[PDB]
Amino acid sequence: MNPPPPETSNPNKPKRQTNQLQYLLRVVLKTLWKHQFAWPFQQPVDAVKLNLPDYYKIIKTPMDMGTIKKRLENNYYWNAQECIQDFNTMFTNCYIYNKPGDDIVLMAEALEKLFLQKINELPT
Ligand SMILES: O=C1CCCN1Cc1cc(Cl)c2cccnc2c1O
Repeated sequence: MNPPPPETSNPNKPKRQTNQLQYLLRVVLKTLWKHQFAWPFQQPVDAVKLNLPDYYKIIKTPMDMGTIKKRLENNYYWNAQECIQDFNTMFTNCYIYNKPGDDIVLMAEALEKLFLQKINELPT
């Protein structure tokens, strides 16, 4: 089985919209989305389809840009740092499950550098 995907809404959790969260969606996520290396990260890891049956035996806090996009569109986050933490979880998961120099890791590392450049300055 794949596990249930991470939540993209939670009525118990307070919502917020900030200039910085708007920028993470309009500029950061939407630019990374178009990168040629973004496709493995645009949805939860489908362990069944991809025949990685040990993925969720290893990765206990999964995250992906499809989930982040939905969360941003939902105003699920309280602040930009919560969203940035999801991006970092997504990258770290890929480095945990895979090995240095792997093709998928080279893709994550290219996205991560672009992500870091984009968040170097956020709006006020
Ligand atoms: O780790 C991550 C980060 C986002 C996707 N993903 C899982 C994944 C997907 C694919 Cl197509 C792989 C292909 C070859 C080797 N490894 C793979 C892999 O580990």
